[PDB]
Amino acid sequence: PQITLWKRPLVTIRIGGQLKEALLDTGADDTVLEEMNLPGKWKPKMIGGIGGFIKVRQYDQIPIEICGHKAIGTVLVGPTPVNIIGRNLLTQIGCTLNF
Amino acid sequence: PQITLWKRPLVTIRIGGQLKEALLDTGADDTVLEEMNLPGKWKPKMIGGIGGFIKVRQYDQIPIEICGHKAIGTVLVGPTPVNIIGRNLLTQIGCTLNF
Ligand SMILES: CC[C@H](C)CN(C[C@@H](O)[C@H](Cc1ccccc1)NC(=O)O[C@H]1CO[C@H]2OCC[C@H]21)S(=O)(=O)c1ccc2ncsc2c1
Repeated sequence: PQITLWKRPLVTIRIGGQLKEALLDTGADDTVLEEMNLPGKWKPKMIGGIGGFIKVRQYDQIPIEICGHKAIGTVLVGPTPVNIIGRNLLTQIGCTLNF
Repeated sequence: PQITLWKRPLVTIRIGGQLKEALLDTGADDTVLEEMNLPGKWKPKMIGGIGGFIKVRQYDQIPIEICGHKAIGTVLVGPTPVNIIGRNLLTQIGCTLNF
C-alpha cells in the first residue's frame, strides 16, 4: 500500500499466532514489541531511545507478518511505549519513504 | 525522491539559518530538534519514548526546509540525541510510506 502520515501508520501484525497493532517506525533501527511471550532462545540486550536506555530480550529469526507481508528477523521485547516495527523488518517488506 | 531504509533516513534540513541532518521519522508524531536557541514564544512540554520522557520547548509556526521542500509548523526543542522530522511536517513535504 501507500500510507500517508496524517494519522499514525498503525498496522496489524501477526506474530507467534497472535494479532497485534504496531507502528511503522522509520526512525527505529530495530523492532521493539511490548512485553509478551515468544518461544525459543533469547539474549539480554540494552537499547537507547529518546528518553534513555532500557533492557530488552532479543529474539532472533522470528517470523512476523506485517500488513500481509512476510518478514523473519530480530524482535526486541521490552518496555517500549508502543509496538514499533523498525528498519530491520521494514526493509524486508520492501518499505520505502517517498516524497 | 525515494528513500530506502537500509540505513537511517537522514536528510538535510534548514531551520533558522542552520543546516542540520534529521531523520524522516514516521514513528514521531511531532518534530523534535536538538538543543538550539530559537527566537520567539514557546510552551513547555514533555514527550515520551523508549527510556522515558524528555523535557522540550514547543515553538509554533517555525519555517523549516527539508531537502528543498518548504514546511512550517510546530518544532519541539530539547535534549534529543538526534534531530527528528515528525508527521506534522512529513505530511507537508508530501511524504508517504510505500510497500
Ligand atoms: C513512541 C513511538 C516511538 C518510540 C517515538 N520515538 C520516535 C522513534 O522513531 C525513535 C527516534 C529516535 C532515534 C534515535 C534516537 C532516539 C530516538 N526511535 C527509537 O526509539 O528507536 C529505537 C528502536 O531502534 C533503535 O534505533 C534508534 C533508537 C532505537 S521518539 O523519538 O521517542 C518520539 C519522537 C517524536 C514524538 N512526538 C511526540 S511523542 C514523540 C516521541
